[PDB]
Formats: sequence, structure tokens, C-alpha cells
Amino acid sequence: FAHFVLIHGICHGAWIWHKLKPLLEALGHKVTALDLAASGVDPRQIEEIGSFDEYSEPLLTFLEALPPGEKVILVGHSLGGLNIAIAADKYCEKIAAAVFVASVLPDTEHCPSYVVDKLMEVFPDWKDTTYFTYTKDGKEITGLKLGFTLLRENLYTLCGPEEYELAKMLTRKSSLFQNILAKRPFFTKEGYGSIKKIYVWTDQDEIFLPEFQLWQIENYKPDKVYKVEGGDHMLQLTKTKEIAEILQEVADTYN
Repeated sequence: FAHFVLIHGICHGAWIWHKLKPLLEALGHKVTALDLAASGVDPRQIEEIGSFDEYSEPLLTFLEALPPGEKVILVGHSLGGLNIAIAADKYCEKIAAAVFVASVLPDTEHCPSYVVDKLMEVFPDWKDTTYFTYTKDGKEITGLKLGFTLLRENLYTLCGPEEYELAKMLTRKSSLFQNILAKRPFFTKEGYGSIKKIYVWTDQDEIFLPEFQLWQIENYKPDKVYKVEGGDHMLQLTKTKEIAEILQEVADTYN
């Protein structure tokens, strides 16, 4: 059996995994679904957070708490692929594999903002998404709150109204920390570069467009690619059984 650690994307929280966690547990696995900083029911506000690395603190702290010899399979969604890379550069030995589900896939050859800048060229219009600025640690940071119409049409395209309602209800303001990411030291070959990486995507994704998702595969070759037919960007909501099937096959492959 495996221990999966489920990692949401920006403006989201552990709650996006509410369908997938019971299914993985019904297969016998251990599952942790974290709220990152200022996300979900985390007490902090985004304006206290000055970088992706501080944003990732609950994942780093969880991994620090793993006793020696315990390995986990990280599963990230959307921007959560970046939290994976940060965690991997400190605790690569605790990571049996990383699975990127409709997610960004950073590399080691370019700066940590690389795949995010590519994402805004491929998808530059975020519809009713609002933006704001705050200063933390001397740097001006642009925060955002995903627009409800963007959520409806581009992320939750195929989700029922009861799932979409949770998003209107629970998504919170966040930030891409895009300028901070550009100046951060590169992810390292020895840490992040060394972990097994499995890339899960759908060409029906209406925000992480096929051009982007395919460019990422070409830019940084995963150890395994699964293409999910159908669904939408919220693959753990619209294709939950398929994702649990893929995760069982990763566990069977990577301990």
C-alpha cells in the first residue's frame, strides 16, 4: 500500500480532493490532503506570504515530520506541481514518486518561473479574475482571485453545479508569486531532478491547453505519461475513478 500526499493548486484547498481521498482509501492506501498556506481552512492570509517557498510550508512541515525510511507519493494539481519541486529540493529521499495531474511541470534547466511564463502566453485572458498588490519582505507581489466565470467555463467545465458551488464557496485569494519565482534559485538536478515523475493530462482541459500540456512533456520528459480521455481541468472531480486507477498503477510501480 502507498501513502499519497495530495497537493492542491493556487486559490484552492484540500477540499478539491474530497472525492478522490475516499476512493484511494477504499483501495487500502493512506492519504493526506494538505491545505497550503492561506488556503482552505489555513488561518493565514495571503498578504503574510512572501514567496512560493513560504506558501509551501505545510507541505515541507508534513514531510519533515515523516520518520526516516517512510516515503510518500506526492500528487499535485495545477500550480501544485511547483510546491512538489520545492518539497523535492529538500526531501527528495522521502519521495517515492511525484504525479502531476493537470499540473505545471517545472524543470532544472531554466528558472523556476519558466513554465508559468509559458502558461500566460498560451492562456493570457483570465476573464473575470481580479488582481491586487501587497508588499511583503520589501517586494511588491501581485495577488489574484480566480473569477467565477473563469472557474465555471475553464476549470469546472464538466463538473456538476454542486461541485462548482464548492469552488465559489471555498476558493480564496492567492498569488502566483511570478516575479519571486523568476529570481528564485533553479530547482536542482540532485533534488527535484532526481525524483520519478508521472504526468497525467487531458486534451479537454480548457485552461491548461493541449499546446501547453504537450509543450511541457517535450520540454522536460516525464518518466511516464497517462492521457485521460474526456473530463475537464478538475480531473480529480470529473474523472475520479480514472485518477485512482492511475495512482494505483503508480503505487504498484514505485513502492
